[PDB]
Amino acid sequence: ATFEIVNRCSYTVWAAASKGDAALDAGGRQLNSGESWTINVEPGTKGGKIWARTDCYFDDSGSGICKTGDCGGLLRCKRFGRPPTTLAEFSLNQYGKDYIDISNIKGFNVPMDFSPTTRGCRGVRCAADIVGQCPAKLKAPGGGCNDACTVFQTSEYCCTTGKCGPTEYSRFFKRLCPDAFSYVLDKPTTVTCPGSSNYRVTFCPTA
Repeated sequence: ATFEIVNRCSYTVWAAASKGDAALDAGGRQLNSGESWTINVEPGTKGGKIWARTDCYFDDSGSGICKTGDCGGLLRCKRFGRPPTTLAEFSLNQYGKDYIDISNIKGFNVPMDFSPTTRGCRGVRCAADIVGQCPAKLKAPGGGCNDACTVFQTSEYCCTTGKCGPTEYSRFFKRLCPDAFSYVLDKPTTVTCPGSSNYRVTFCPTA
């Protein structure tokens, strides 16, 4: 499957692509404003994620740090990123279909559109100014808007035993972005696409 990762933000981002225990394609790359990065994701990939990382510094060896979404100090992510990270999530060729969603369960750093580039389904978007509207207790000093699980580490926000409901914090993400997961047991906003579709993840789709 091909994914084009496009940075429409006015600021540089460091895109990342991982399935948690491995990089997807090269795993990460600097994307200046306007740049596009084309990756290949193996069919049948379950639990893949693409995200942006902000305000990074990497040396010639690909070692460094990001203010948001850092993946163990590496340019080329093998693991998932540190919240806050708006997430484009996907599981491909699952019983003949692809499943895509955007999630705020690990917080929000950059607005995103995640859409198919082939036919048969629709895209999803979370492009509201969540960082500007972020509740004071969730604001991440390094930048972005943390989710409540990251901040408070409670069973209610983290949804531990799969025993939770919506919260004042999850409702904030849901009000600003109804089409993105706001907590673990949120009514799914997953889109079912034809198996083996191609997609585009656009950071800052509205500017």
